[PDB]
Amino acid sequence: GSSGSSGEYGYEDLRESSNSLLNHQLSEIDQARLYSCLDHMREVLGDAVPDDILTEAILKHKFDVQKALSVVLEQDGSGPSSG
Repeated sequence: GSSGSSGEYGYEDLRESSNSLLNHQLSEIDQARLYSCLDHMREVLGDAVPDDILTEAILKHKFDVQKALSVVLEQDGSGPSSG
């Protein structure tokens, strides 16, 4: 957390995501949130929609189902319009 990776230069050195797996694993905290969120949006879109889609949406608003949904909804609703 504290004193880790910051600044432009730093990133450069790092060169691409140092570790993917780790990142993926995500911090237990976030994870609990992601899952606690995904699950939700899951029972909604998850029905047919996969996880990634939802997962992204979440990361699309740094964990914000309320938004991820409002967006995940307008995303599909976009198709059917006008008449």
